[PDB]
Amino acid sequence: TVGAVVVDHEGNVAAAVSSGGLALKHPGRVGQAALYGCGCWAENTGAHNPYSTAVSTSGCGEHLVRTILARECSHALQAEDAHQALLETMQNKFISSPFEDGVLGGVIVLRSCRCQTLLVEFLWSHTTESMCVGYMSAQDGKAKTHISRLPPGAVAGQSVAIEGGVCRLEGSGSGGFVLVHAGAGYHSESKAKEYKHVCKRACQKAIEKLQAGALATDAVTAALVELEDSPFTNAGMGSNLNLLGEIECDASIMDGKSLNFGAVGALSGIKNPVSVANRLLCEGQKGRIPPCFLVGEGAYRWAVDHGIPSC
Amino acid sequence: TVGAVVVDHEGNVAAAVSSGGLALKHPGRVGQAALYGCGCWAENTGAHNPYSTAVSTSGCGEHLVRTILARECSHALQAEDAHQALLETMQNKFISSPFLASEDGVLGGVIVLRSCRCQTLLVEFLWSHTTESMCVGYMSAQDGKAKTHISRLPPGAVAGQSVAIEGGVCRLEGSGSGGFVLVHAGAGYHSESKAKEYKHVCKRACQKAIEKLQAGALATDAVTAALVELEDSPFTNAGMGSNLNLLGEIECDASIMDGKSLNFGAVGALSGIKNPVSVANRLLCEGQKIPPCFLVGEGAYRWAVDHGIPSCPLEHHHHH
Ligand SMILES: C=CS(=O)(=O)N1CCN(Cc2ccc(OC(F)(F)F)cc2)CC1
Ligand SMILES: C=CS(=O)(=O)N1CCN(Cc2ccc(OC(F)(F)F)cc2)CC1
Ligand SMILES: [Cl-]
Ligand SMILES: [Cl-]
Ligand SMILES: [Cl-]
Ligand code: NA
Ligand code: NA
Repeated sequence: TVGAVVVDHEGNVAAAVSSGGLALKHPGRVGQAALYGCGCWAENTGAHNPYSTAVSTSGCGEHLVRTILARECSHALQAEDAHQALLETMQNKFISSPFEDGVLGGVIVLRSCRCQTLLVEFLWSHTTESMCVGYMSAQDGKAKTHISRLPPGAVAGQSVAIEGGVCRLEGSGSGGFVLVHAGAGYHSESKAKEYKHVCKRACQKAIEKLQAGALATDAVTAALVELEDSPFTNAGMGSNLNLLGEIECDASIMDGKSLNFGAVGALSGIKNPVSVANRLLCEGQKGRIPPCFLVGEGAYRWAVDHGIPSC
Repeated sequence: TVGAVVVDHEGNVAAAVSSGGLALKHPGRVGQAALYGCGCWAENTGAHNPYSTAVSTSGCGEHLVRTILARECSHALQAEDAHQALLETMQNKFISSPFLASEDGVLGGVIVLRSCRCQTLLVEFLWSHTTESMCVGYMSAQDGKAKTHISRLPPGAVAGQSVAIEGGVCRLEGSGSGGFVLVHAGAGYHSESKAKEYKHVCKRACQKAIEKLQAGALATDAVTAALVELEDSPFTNAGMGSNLNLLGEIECDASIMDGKSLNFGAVGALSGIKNPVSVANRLLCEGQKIPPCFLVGEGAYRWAVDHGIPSCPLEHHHHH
C-alpha cells in the first residue's frame, strides 16, 4: 500500500491511497484502499471542522476497514493536540479496538489552518516494524525522506510509533505541501534506499503539479502514480499476486474542497489504478450522480473507454 | 433496495441490506448496499455503547454512501431519545450534509432497532425516509402476527427535502427463543399498484425471520432469511428482478453485519447468484470460523459456487 496527502497554497487538501492488497487473496477480494472512509479521507475546514484534514492509511488485517480508520483519524484530528489525538486513535484502534493478536497498519495525516499564512501539521504513525515516508513543501524545494521504525525492544502490533512536524506556508503563490508513504510493514535494510528514492520522486511530482497551478487531487494523483510505478511497492506495478497469480488493485482518492470521491476495486490490466480513481472523481465534478466506485471488468472497461493506459 | 434488522431474545442484533443498484448503471458500479458503514450496521451493547443497535438503509445509493448513513444512525441512537436522535440525523447528517450540498434533494431511508435489558428486553424500532414512501413490516415472536405499513410523506412535505419518521416500542420476555424483526421492501415513489405486493413480501419476510429465531437460529441467520424472501420478490430491486445495468445485465450488492462479533460480509457487482445476501452471510459465517469480508465480480461468484450457494450460471457474465 502507498499513499499521499496534499495541501495547496489555499488550504485545500486531498488524499489518496493505492494497494495490491493481500498476497494470495481470493480473486475479487477488495480491501480498505478502495472503501470510502477507510482507505483515505480529505475534508476542508467547515462548520464542525476547524482544520482542513487529509488522511491516507496502510496495512492489512481488515482492521483499517473495521474501524473506518481514515475518517476516524480525520475526526480525531479536530482536537487541539494533533499528536495526542493521533496517538490515542492508533492506541485505541490498533491495540484496544472492540472491532486478534496484534493489529498492523499505518497512517499519514496532515491538517492545515489559516493563521495570509497556512500552518500545516503533518504526522505519520504505524504499528508495523517500519514505514517509509517522504515530504516536501514548495518553498523548501528539497524532498525529505525518512524510514520510521518502532524503537528497539518494541513488538509490531503491540506498540505505536508516531512522528511529525510543522510547516508554515505562504498562501500567496502556487505552493503547497505533500506527505507520501511507500508502505508500512517489515523493515528491509536492503531496499531502504529504493523506498526513499521513490518517495522523493513522488513528492517532487506533487509539488511540480502544484507549482503549475494544478488541483490538489491532480497533485496527489501524480505522487501516487510515481509510488505505484515502483516495482518495490505493493500497488500498481509489482502488486502482490492473488491466489490465481493475477494482479487486482484497489485505489481511492478524496477531494477536501468538494468532498468528492473516486475509487476502484479489484482492478486488473490498468497500469495506474489511482489514475482511474482520480478520473472518476474528476468526472463526478463535471456532472444522475456519476459513479464514484467501479470494480473488476467494468472498472477496466471504463478506464479504457476514458483513455487510461492499460498493461 | 431491501433490508432487515433483527434482535434475538438476548439482545443480539443483526442487520442486512441487498440491492440491484441504479438502473442502467455502468458495469461494475458498486453502491451503498455493499459498503461497510453505509448500507447496514449492527453493534451489540458494550463499554461505550449502552444499546444494541441495528440499522439498514434504502433509497438513492450515492447519498447514503457519502454520509455513511447506517453507522451515523447507529451512533446517534446511543443518545437517550431515539426518535429525536434519528430525526436529527436524517435532517442534519443526511438532508443537510455538506457531503451532498450540490444535490437538489436527498433521497433515502432507514430502518433501525435498538434494545436494552431493563429479565426483559425493551426494543425500540423506527423507520425514517425522505422519499415519498417506504414499505415496512415488523413482528415480534410473541405477537405472532406480522404488521405491515406503507409510510408516506405528509401533505405539504417535499420529497428529498422533508423527513417522515415513525416507530414504536416492544417489550419481549428474555427467557424464551423470541425476538423482533423489522424489514423494508424499498423506499421511493409511491405506487398504489404494487402497494399490496410490497406489504405481502414484508409480512412473509418477517415470518421467516421469526420462525428462524423460534428455531433457535442466530440473529444473522434470521436476518438473512428475511432478506432472501425480500430478494425473491420480482417487485423488489434486489436479487431476482434487480434493475438491469447499461449492458442489460444483473449486478447485485448486498451486505450483513453481526452485532455480537462485529463481523461483516459483503458482495458487490455479483451476477449469477439467486440470493446475494446468502453469499454475504456465508462470508460473515466463514469469517467467524485474515478471511475475506468483501468480494466482488467474478471472484465473488466463484467463491459462492465453491461454497455451495445456489447459482444460476446462465445469469452470470464474465467479459474479457
Ligand atoms: C501487509 C502490508 S502490504 O502487503 O501492503 N505491504 C507489503 C509490501 N511492503 C513494502 C514496504 C514498504 C516500506 C517499508 O518500510 C521501510 F521501507 F522498510 F521503511 C516496508 C515494507 C509494505 C507492506
Ligand atoms: C430503494 C431504492 S431503489 O432506487 O433500489 N428503488 C427501486 C425499487 N423501489 C420499489 C418500491 C418499494 C416500496 C415502495 O413503497 C411503497 F410501497 F410505495 F410504499 C415504493 C417503491 C424502491 C426504490
Ligand atoms: Cl482472501
Ligand atoms: Cl453509472
Ligand atoms: Cl399501509
Ligand atoms: Na508498485
Ligand atoms: Na427482487
